[PDB]
This record gives sequence, structure tokens and C-alpha cells, in this order.
Amino acid sequence: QDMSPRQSAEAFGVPAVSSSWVNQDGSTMTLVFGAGNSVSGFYVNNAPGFGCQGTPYPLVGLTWGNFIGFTVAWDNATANCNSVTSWTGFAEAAGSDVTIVTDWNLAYQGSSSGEIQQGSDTFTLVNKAMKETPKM
Amino acid sequence: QDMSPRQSAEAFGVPAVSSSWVNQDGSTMTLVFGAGNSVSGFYVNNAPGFGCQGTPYPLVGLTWGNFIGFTVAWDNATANCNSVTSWTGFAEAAGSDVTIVTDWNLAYQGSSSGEIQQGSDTFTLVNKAMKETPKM
Amino acid sequence: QDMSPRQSAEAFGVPAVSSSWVNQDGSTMTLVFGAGNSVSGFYVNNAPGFGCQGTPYPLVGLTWGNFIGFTVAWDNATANCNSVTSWTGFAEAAGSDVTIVTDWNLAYQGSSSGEIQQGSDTFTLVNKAMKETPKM
Amino acid sequence: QDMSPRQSAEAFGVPAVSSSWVNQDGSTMTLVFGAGNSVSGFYVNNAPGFGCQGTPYPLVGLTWGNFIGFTVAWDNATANCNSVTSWTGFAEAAGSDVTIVTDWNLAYQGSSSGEIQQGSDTFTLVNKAMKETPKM
Amino acid sequence: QDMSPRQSAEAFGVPAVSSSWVNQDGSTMTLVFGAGNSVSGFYVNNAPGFGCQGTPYPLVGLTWGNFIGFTVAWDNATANCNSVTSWTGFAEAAGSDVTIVTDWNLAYQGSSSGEIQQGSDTFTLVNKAMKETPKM
Amino acid sequence: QDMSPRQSAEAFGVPAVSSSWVNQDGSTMTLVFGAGNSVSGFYVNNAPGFGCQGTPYPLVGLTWGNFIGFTVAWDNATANCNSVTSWTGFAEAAGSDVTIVTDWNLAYQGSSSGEIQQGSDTFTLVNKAMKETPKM
Amino acid sequence: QDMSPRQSAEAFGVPAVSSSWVNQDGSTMTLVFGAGNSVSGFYVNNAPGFGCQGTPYPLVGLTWGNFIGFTVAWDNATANCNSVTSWTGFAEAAGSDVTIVTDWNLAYQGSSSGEIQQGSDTFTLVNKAMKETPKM
Amino acid sequence: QDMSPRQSAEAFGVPAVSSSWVNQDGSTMTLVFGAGNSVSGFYVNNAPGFGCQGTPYPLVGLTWGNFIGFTVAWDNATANCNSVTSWTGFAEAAGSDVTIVTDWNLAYQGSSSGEIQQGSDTFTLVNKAMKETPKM
Repeated sequence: QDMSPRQSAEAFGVPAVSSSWVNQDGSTMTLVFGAGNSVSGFYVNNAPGFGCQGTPYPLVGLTWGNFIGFTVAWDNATANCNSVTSWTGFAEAAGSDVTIVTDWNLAYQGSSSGEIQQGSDTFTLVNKAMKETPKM
Repeated sequence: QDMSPRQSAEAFGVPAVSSSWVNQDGSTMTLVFGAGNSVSGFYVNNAPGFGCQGTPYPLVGLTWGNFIGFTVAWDNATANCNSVTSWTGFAEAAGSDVTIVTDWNLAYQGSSSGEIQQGSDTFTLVNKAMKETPKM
Repeated sequence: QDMSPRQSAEAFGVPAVSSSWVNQDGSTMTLVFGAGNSVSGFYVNNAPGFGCQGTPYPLVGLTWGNFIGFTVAWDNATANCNSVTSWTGFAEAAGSDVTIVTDWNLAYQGSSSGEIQQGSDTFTLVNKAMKETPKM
Repeated sequence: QDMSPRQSAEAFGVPAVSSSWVNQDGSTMTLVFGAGNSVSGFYVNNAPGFGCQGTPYPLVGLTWGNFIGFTVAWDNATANCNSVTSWTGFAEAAGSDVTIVTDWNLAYQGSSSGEIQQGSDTFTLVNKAMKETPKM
Repeated sequence: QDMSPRQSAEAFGVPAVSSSWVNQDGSTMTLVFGAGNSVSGFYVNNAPGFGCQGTPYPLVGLTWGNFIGFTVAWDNATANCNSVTSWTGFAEAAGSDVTIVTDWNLAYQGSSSGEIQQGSDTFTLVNKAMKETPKM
Repeated sequence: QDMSPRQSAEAFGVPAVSSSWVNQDGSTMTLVFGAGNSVSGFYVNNAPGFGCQGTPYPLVGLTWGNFIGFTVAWDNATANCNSVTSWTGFAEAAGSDVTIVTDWNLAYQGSSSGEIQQGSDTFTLVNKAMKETPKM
Repeated sequence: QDMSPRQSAEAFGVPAVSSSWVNQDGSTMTLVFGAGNSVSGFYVNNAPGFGCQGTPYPLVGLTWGNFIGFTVAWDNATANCNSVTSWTGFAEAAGSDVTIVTDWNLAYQGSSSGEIQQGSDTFTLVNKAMKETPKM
Repeated sequence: QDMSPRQSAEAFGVPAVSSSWVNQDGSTMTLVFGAGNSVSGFYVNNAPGFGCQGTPYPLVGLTWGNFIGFTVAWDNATANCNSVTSWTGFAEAAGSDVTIVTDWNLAYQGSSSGEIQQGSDTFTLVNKAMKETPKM
């Protein structure tokens, strides 16, 4: 019935409970599946024109099968951008790769009220590089 | 420094760490602010045409200030609709009322392919009903 | 020695650690077996004339074998009816169905004095509804 | 909004988060109020004609204001009686004392099926005796 | 080689992680083996001349192999005797019973001074009584 | 009501929750007062003729007022002496000149059966040395 | 006198429990002071010639007063450089900045042998940037 | 995937999760491998000329493979030396003849500012002595 971390990750299409990802903007995140359909990790935004680039912010969400959603609040020790984003989407095998198709909403303060900017990210699974040394 | 539950709730616009809400469809949810910008609670969906209606599903998200994001996976002990939804939005006063303006995304399995349906929910704060009795 | 969740669930008569139930009134609850004979879940009361209807309230109890007891306090973020109810009873097959035969007591505030109302609920196990989709 | 252990105990009518009690049969229990309306402790049954007399069994329940319910499974390391009892009731000041009026149901295995035996216990608060020595 | 609860209990000479015991005075206790050599449980003193008889008091201690030590502070919700006792000893076969042979020290306040009383309790293992009705 | 760590320490006659001690043989220990009468720490045995000397072994016990009991199992990652000891005793406080008078029992394997050796240690409180460099 | 997070951070010379830092190479880290002298956080290496650049790696360590030590294992979901680094050093005013002066050792596999590289990083405290829109 | 405690130890070259060590100066420590690359334990400093000798101080660090880093803050309940040290190094394993080659840095208060002393320790693994009595 209830999914373990590994089974939840396998049902999403990934071997490991920890998984590294990059999107089309070069933005990166780590996804960690846990108990009760949970998802945790960290997101680094490298999207052109976005404040709060280049440092990690925590993410939390939930998953079932190929489907996922997660949110990031743009708050950490380095920089706050007074906004939060949630992604929702699904996972598919796209060759020997694994991708995630998502759409996202970013809620933030505009000139006269709150606004919500929409977008779309496609994430690509990154194989853990076992380098064998820290030289080069 | 960092936001306590009461502080986080206050910053969002609500006097108490737990809060009940209802949207335009009669959908209901409870929101509980915790530490490190966390958000948890339960969602009961009463949206016309939606397949997992009437029972509570866990939600989890994050907040900062007036801004919020959260996710429900459509899986509990009563019913599974093989899908997840994420909401993102902001609080704002509408008189002595408090509302949450959100846009949402629902990722689910279509005929051949993953699909993302989109929409908007507005939530209105519901004061804890204080009866002296369970009799009518 | 001591009962694990799955073991405790099995001994009670149910194949899975989480289970959904409905009584004669359409009242619903979820039951989750844990360690040390524990029982937890949520109750939604739809009993005619009852003042805290339609929303979930936490329950907690204990089990051994076919036998169970649990309590709900009529307090959540939506509504408070200044009362608590305890159920006690046993599981028994009724064909391929599983039922819980319970008697209950509700302690509440009357006109001058604390009062205890009594009754009987029968619960019937509800199989997890497995849709491929949230669309209809 | 949410009650602390002390406030929950005060709302029940007792100074301390821990409280000792004796009923009309000389049965004894300890009540420990916790967070989220919780109640834990231990029950020793000295009721004429009951197996499982004279050792403590854990209790769990919930409370709001003067109202309480809690259950005991007749299982511990000393003796199992394959049954569980839940009490429900209310607290009142009865002179300088504090009492609890409860009714209870005991679910157990009868000769041809499950049965539920009802009863009534009145518990009296016992002041912690500070003896000042273990001699006499 | 770090011991599990079952392994620790088995090395002490009992089949199970929880065990019930009785000493020469009718005093009773429950022993629970944990991780890191740990021991917890509950003690009921029915020794002639001791205050603080007839109610359970937490115990805590450690074990290695056949050897054990544990302490009870004479403080619970019912009564405080402003004193503590420690037991130290060993398990041994006495026929097909299992016993624990122990010496004990009780520290308490005398007429002018701290004092330490000493003696020996021998404990015999009690099989869990499976009565399978609470009738008798 | 319940005793806090600081309160439990102050009652015992020491101004901090963590405290350092040495006995007549130069054996040393640290005592950490916690919730629920609890006591934990480490013991370093420098007693002539004892086999498990010079390394720290965990202790646990309980306290009330100026009374205390604790045990040490003679098992850690350096050496095992297949034995356990418990101390019971009382504190005697004049300012920062604080002593614990104790008696102890050592249970171990003799040549033909279990045996218990008795002894007395006097512990004296060591004021934390605040040296401001590791240099000499 | 046992230090709280805020007290520990203040003794190190930073206002807050979390802090962001940058070293002479553009490497970045986040420091989080906890209880029991503890330190945790995340490190991003942008040092010239180092593998495992540009992603966050957990750190952990301890502190007393102005003094700190911490370790990073070069392993995360993105990349493993089969090596670990520790930093040790002290905080000092440099103008109205706050710096940490540190020496470090990196242990890694060389052509035949374990090897240890050494150097110095100086870290400067970065104020949290409150941008209050994610635009730019 | 993620490394278990046992796996992390085996990778480091030691057969148990808890392990005892001694360096050239007779300083001793215990190393405990846990989840997430984590390392904890205690360090006893017997180095000539060092101010915080003969008592255990906590360590924490991280490991990957045969590489390790850990720090000790020179603060405990016996003595504070207002300084911290970190070791980094690698294990060298031939059967049960296992060594850790390390280098260390000691940060402390000099006469005019912070200073960092460097050194090298070689640790050698000590096989847990299984002595079967505390007697000699």
C-alpha cells in the first residue's frame, strides 16, 4: 500500500532516492524522495533575469507515480526575493534520459498588487559523476 | 533572524497558526504554519467534475510574507486519482476578510500522455465556529 | 513478542495498515495502526442532528486482536462542539466484507450539567478506490 | 488557539499536567495531558471479578475543556484479557475535590460472538502525597 | 558488536523484550530491553514497612550479558518518598524458572543525615498470562 | 509540578545541568540532569585493580532531591569487563564544596557463579576550569 | 554554561544563527549554529582547479567562542571527488566586515598514495540581500 | 546509493560501526559511523603540553571511502581551552592492522590575535578487549 522512499523514487522513474537535475536555463536541483509521498531537496536558480540566482533554496512537495509538485520560497541566508514558486508536472523516459515536464507559477509583489507569473521548465536527469579525485 | 509559526502566520495575514479556508467551489482546506517557512494541512476537494472529492488529502508547502505555495497528491486511504496539484498565490485583505488568490496546475495521465490542466482558486478565511454543544 | 503495524492490522481483520470506513449514517473515518497497540486517524461525522459535521477530527485509540477503542474530541480549525466521543467495539466478517460493531458515548455540556449520550455505530470497510485519473 | 499541556489540564480542572485518580472500585490511574488535546497514562484495574487486576496498562485519549475520553487495551507483559475498554465523561468540582463522571464500554469475546459490556466509574482526584521518607 | 533489544534480552536469558517479574516480597516489575544496553520499565513495591507501596514508579538502567543494574526514584503522581533505590545483580536458572539475584541500596533522608539502607531481592520471571476474556 | 533539568540540578546542589566529578580513587564522571528525574553521562574508572580503566562508559540513572542512583555497564568500544555497577547515594552541599556520598554494587562472573562486590565512593564536584588557551 | 544557537553565533561574532560567507576564490558557504557547540550548513567550491565545483555539499563542525572547525565530504547527488576537506580558524573584525581566517587540509587519493593538500581560505560575511521582488 | 553506517565503516576499513583508536601520544578516541557520511564520537587528549588532557570531548565530522575529517571543540564540563582542532586524513588498512594518517589544525588565542597551530597524528585501531571479568 504505502510507498517507501526507494519505491516512490522507482515509481517516478529514477533509481536512487537522491537525484540531481538540470533544466533548460541551467537551473539545478536535487530531489529526495521520502515517506508518505514526500519530496525534499534544494533548488539553484540560474534563470536569466531572476534575482536570487546561484544559491540553493529548499524545496518540499509530494509525488505519486510519474507526477510531482514542489515549491520553493525565495528565502535563504544569502538573498530573499519575497516570492514563492511551485512546479507541477510529470516524468518520462526520453531516450536513455529521464526528463520532467513541468509548469510553474511564481507569486510575487507587483507595483499595485500580488501577481503570478507562469512558465515552463523541462528538467533532465544528471548522472552522478564519480570523479575519483578532486584534481582538475 | 528566522520565522516562528505564529510569526509566519501573522506575516501571511492570519492571526493563528491553524486556519480553515473555503474556495469558490466549496473546496476546503486547513493550513498549519510551522518553522523554516513550512506549511502543512489537509485539503478536501469539492470541485465539479473532479474524481477524488469529499475526503481529505495531505498538503505541504512553503511561505514567505504574503506568498505561498503548496502541493496535494491525490492519494489517501479512500481514493487515488493518480495525479498531483500545486497551488501558488498570495494573501490579501478583502475588507475584514482575508483571501488567498491562487493559480494551480494539475498534472495527470491523459489518453496517451502526461497532461497539465491549469486554473485559478480564490480561498476565503473561515472563522473557527465555536458552539457550546454538538446538539441542534 | 509485540505487534507491528501490519501484524496489528491483520489481527484486527484488515490487510493494510491504513483503512477507510463508513458507518450507517455515512459518517467516515480512516484508521491507521501503529506500534504498541496504537491507533490513529481522522473522523468525518455526517450523523443527522450533529453539530460538527462534514470536516475531519483526529482520532486516537488502542487495539488488541479484533478489539478496538478510540476517541475524537470535537475540536478542529473549522468548528468546536465542546464535546468528545469514544467508540468501543469489535471487527467481524459479514461475508467478504469487514465491519466494526461499536457502541459509543458522547460527553457534552447540557442545560445545567455535563451529560453523556450513548448509541451504536456499525462501520463497513471501504476498498481504496483506484482511478487512473481525476477526470470524469 | 491550540492548548499547551498545562492549559489543557487547567481547562479540565486539575493544577498539574500529571494527576493521580481512584474510582469507586479502588481502581487507579494517572492522567498526563500533552499537546494537541492529547492524554496519556496508565490504568490499574482493581474491579471485583475482572481478570487483569493489579498491574498497569497504558491509556491514550483526548480531551477538550471538562470532557475526556480514553481507552485501555488489556495487554501488557503480565497479563492479556483480549479486550479493550473506553471511558468517556466530564470533570466537575464536587466540594474541594475534583471528580470525573464516566461511562465505559468493554469490548470482549463472548461465547458465540463479540460482546460489549457497559458500566459507570466515578473517579476522584488524589493529592500527591509528599511522604518525606520511605520509612513506614 | 552492538546488541539489539531481542539480542540483549536473550543474552540476559529471557525470550522477549518485555518481561514481568516478582520478588520474594510480592514486589513486581516490568523490564524492557532497548538499544545501547538500555533497560527501562516500571516497579511496584509491596515490601513490608516501605512507604510508596502499591503504585508504579519508572525504572531505568543498563545490562551486559547476564548482568544488570537499575534505579528507581520514589516519585510518581500518587506519592513521593524522597529517596532512590538501585538494584545490581545477575540472571540465573533456578530449575526451569529464570531468576535475577540482586543486592540493592536505598538512599533516603534520616533524622539528621543522608542514610543508605541495603538488602537483597531475588526476582522470578512470570509468564505472560493469556486469559482471552476479562471475565474472572 | 514536573522537575526541569536546571531545577533537578539545583535540587541536587549543583548550579549547572552538566557537572564534573572525581572520587577518592581519581575516577571521574560527568552527570547530566534532564527531564523526568533522568540522569545521564559518562564514567571514567581509575580504580586500582579494575580491568576497564581509562576510557569513558555511559551511565544512566534517576534523581530526586539530593538523592541519586546510576548504573554503568562495563561495555564500550575499547574494552568489555562483562559486568555492571550501580551507585546510590546523596549529595552534601556547602556552597561550591559539594560531595556525593555513595555505595555501589558490582555484579560480575565469579569462578562458579554470579557474584556481587560492594564498595563506597565519595565524589567531589570539580569546577569547570576555564583555561583560555590549550597552551602551557 | 551551555550555549544556545543565538548565543553561540553571537560569541562567534555574527548577529544571526544562519550566515552567508564568501572566500577569496568566490567559494561560498552557509553556517548554521546549533546546540551543543554544533555547526552545520552547505559549501559551494569555486576554487580554481578543483573538481566538484559549483554545487552544494553538506558541512558539519563545532565552535567555541571565536573559534571554529568544520568538514566537507566531497559527495552529493551531482558529483563525488572521493576526498574530504576540513577548515579550522577564527573570526575577526576586518574593518566593519566580519572575517573568518582559516587553514584547511584536503585528503584525497593520489597516484599511489593517500595525500594531504593544505592551504588557507579567508571568508567574509555577506549581508542577507532583501531584494523584495524576483525581478532582475 | 546512500551509504549505511556498516557500509561507511567497511569502506573506511573497519569491521564495526563503533571503533577505538590511539595515536602516537597515547591520545584516544572513539569513532562512530552513521547515516549521510556522518561521523561522531569522543576524543581524549593525552598530548604532552596540551591543557585539556585526560577527559572526553565530543567530535563530529564526515567521511567518504577511506577519507575522513573531524573536529573537536575543547569545551566540556571538566575544562575549556578556548580553542578547536580539526583532523583530516586517510585510512590505511591491512586486515585488522588499520591506521589513520592525519594532519590537524588547532585554532586558539595567541598573545596578540587568533593563531593556528599545525601538527600530524597517526591513529591506530584498537581491537575491543573482551576481558570477561573486571578482576585482575
